Amino acid sequence: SMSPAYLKEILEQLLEAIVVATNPSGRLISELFQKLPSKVQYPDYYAIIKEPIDLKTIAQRIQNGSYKSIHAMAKDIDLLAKNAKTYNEPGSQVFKDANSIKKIFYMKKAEIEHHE
Ligand SMILES: Cc1cccc([C@@H]2NC(=O)c3c(Cl)cccc3N2)c1
Ligand SMILES: [Zn+2]
Ligand SMILES: [Zn+2]
Repeated sequence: SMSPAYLKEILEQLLEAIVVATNPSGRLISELFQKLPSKVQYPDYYAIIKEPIDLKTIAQRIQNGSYKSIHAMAKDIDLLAKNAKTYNEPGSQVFKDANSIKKIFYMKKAEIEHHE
């Protein structure tokens, strides 16, 4: 039974792993996922994506204590990737970066949860 304070530290470590991850070229794969697109300049996004989310919102939820489990933030990471893979075309760099973010999150989650 983790305390809220313990859980927060785990969630912060998971988010940290996402936001420091770089491609082989050195670019932060999280760059384009920090902030949702403008409703004014990208109105189609909000017609297509039913539950928009970004990394700033996930970070806010960590700070708010909105997540009561690692699973809950995992599901928000899944949603982040699913939205990018719905809106942006397959083979787009945003599409691949979305899968990479998921890949990094679950690898770090396993490292944390299984280390002994
Ligand atoms: C118009 C356009 C062009 C290039 C990239 C995006 C990108 N697509 C996302 O789905 C996304 C997610 Cl999930 C979270 C935060 C910002 C995002 N914008 C949007
Ligand atoms: Zn396990
Ligand atoms: Zn250990």
